[PDB]
Parts: sequence; C-alpha cells; structure tokens
Amino acid sequence: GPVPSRARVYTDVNTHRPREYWDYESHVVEWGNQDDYQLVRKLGRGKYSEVFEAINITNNEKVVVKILKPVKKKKIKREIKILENLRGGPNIITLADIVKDPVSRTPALVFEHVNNTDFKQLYQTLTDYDIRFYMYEILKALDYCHSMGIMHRDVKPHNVMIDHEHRKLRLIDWGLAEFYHPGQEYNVRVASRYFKGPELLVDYQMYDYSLDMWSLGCMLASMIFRKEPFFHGHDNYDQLVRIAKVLGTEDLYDYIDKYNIELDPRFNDILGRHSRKRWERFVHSENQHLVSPEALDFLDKLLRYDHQSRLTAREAMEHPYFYTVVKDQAR
Ligand SMILES: Cc1cnc2c(S(=O)(=O)N3CCC(CCNCc4ccc(-c5ccccc5)c(Cl)c4)CC3)cccc2c1
Repeated sequence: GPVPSRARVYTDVNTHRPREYWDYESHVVEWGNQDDYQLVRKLGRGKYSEVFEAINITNNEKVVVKILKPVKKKKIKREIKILENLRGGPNIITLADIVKDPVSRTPALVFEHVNNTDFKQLYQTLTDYDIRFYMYEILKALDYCHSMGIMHRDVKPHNVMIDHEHRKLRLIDWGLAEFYHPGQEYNVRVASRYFKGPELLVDYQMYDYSLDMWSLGCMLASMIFRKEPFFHGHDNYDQLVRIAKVLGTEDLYDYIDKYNIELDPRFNDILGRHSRKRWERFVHSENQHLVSPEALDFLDKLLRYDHQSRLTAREAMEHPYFYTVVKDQAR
C-alpha cells in the first residue's frame, strides 16, 4: 500500500481550529430574504449555475447572484462554509448573502459586485508584465486559502476573473474546494483534465495544497507558450502521456517508486519511455516575447511529479519571475 504524505506547509492549521471551522456538515445555513434582491441581467451560465447581475433593493447596492443548479446538500454546505471562512481574503470573491430562489427552490449565493473583462479582447494584448502581475495576484489568493486550510482543486482560466481596467482579479468557483487534513484520502476525480496533477492521474489520494500549484503551472505554460490547454489529453490516460512526453518517464517512475504507488501494468506499457525535454523546444517566434529564463525556472519548479518538491504559494511569490512586480507594487 502507498507511503503516506503530508503538506510541507500549513499542515495542522485545521487541527488548531474549532471543529465547526471545517466540519461543514454541522453548519446551519440562515437564509436571507429573497425579496431583497432583484435580478437585472444574465451574465453567464454554467452546467452547475446561472450568474446574474442584481440589485439589493434595501440599499441600492449592485450585487452578483449565482443561482446553483441542484447539487448534493453536502457539497453546497462545503462551498458555503469555505466561502464564509475565506471572506475578506485577497482576491477571493466576497459572499454577502445566501437566499433561496423562488422558481427553482435552489440556493442563490449573493456576492459583492465584481467585473469581468471579456478575456478575448485582453488575450491578444497581454504583455509579459501583465502575466507576471496577474499570476502574482492569483498566488496571493492561493497562499491565503492554503493558509486557511483550504485547497481550491479547480484552478483554471475559467475560474479566474480579471477586471483589467482596475487591475483587479478574483479566484472563483469554490465548488470543488476542500479542507486539508493530514492523513485524509481525497477523491482524485477533481479538477479539469488539463490541470489535473500527476497525483490524481496515478490515483494517489493523500494529496494536499500542492495540487493547486501544478494546476497553476499548467496555466502559466499555456500563457507563455500561447497553447491552451498546454497538456491537451483527450482522456485521463492520454493526459498523463502528454505530461510524460515532456517531463519524461524516468521521473514519473521515480515518483511512483518513492510513494509505493500501485499502477496498472497496462498503464506502464502505454506510458512507454520518453526523455525529459528542454522547455526551449516549445518557444517559437509567436510566444518568445512571453518567455524568459526566470519564467522557465519558475515553471520548472511548479511542474514536478513529486507534489512535495513543488514550490509553495509563498515560495512562488519570492521567485525572481515576480521581482519587478513586487518592487513596482511597493511603488
Ligand atoms: C462569482 C461570479 C461568477 N461568474 C461571473 C461571471 S461569468 O460566469 O459570466 N464568468 C465566469 C468567469 C469567466 C472567467 C474568464 N477568465 C479569463 C482569464 C483570466 C485570467 C487569466 C490569466 C491568468 C494568469 C495570467 C494571465 C491571465 C486567464 Cl488565462 C484567463 C468569465 C465569465 C461574470 C461576471 C461576474 C461573475 C461572478
């Protein structure tokens, strides 16, 4: 059976909190008054929610309403508790209220007003500096939630809002997030395929905050190399193959050995043998303006098989890739 693993940081943060902090099954939702909010316009739709701009009529505040599609009550409680625990954190969406929808009977989360810039208009105009800046802003949200004992587990472009006009950013969709407890075995069937860590793909359940750092690395690769998604698997198996064709099979098998992970002998044959590639082979005339030695060094230190060897959020924030942004922020 597999060798156990622990977060290198924020290991015991939840153990030191009152049980109610993380024991979301005990949480009692006190519903607000639905009549306080009038929907104004639809902003977007997901498979799990509909998002609207609304107005709080009690006081004339602009608000955003996320009307949840039916999900298991446990997972709704989890997301609410996490949002409440993280309220006020840097670049975390701020949950103002919780109301039941009259029509669908389903829950509606009410947030402090947030703006999204149509990314497509930005994508073609995003500088090397901009990427460093926004990556730093994401890292502030991740360091915060990790420090608060919470893994996002679904880091991806769709879960990152920017308001480019005001240089503002928000990490959204906390629906897959979970509390970190040392020893706990988590469901590996989380995150979008392109951003799943190797730990998920090889079925190592005793994972931690460092999952988010892999996903972040996948995002960084897609941005600097202009290749979205960067690791484009067509299935969960091929996802790991795409990774292995870049990082190499030697380090993959070293990881599996270190943690005594049992992998299907079939998987071993379809994985094959691949050299570790230099990152330079993915630089081309279109993307080279986004790529620096510092960007590649940083990327290298996120995208490791061994979850324990990846940078933490706080370490990442100290990395040379961010030096001029930090200096400039401290204007
Ligand atoms: C709570 C809530 C829920 N939804 C809301 C909606 S929505 O549902 O319509 N909405 C969902 C979110 C989606 C995100 C677009 N992300 C683009 C992006 C951003 C940053 C990066 C990036 C990272 C690192 C370095 C450089 C760039 C990249 Cl690569 C891409 C837009 C659409 C609108 C308004 C307010 C809402 C409020």
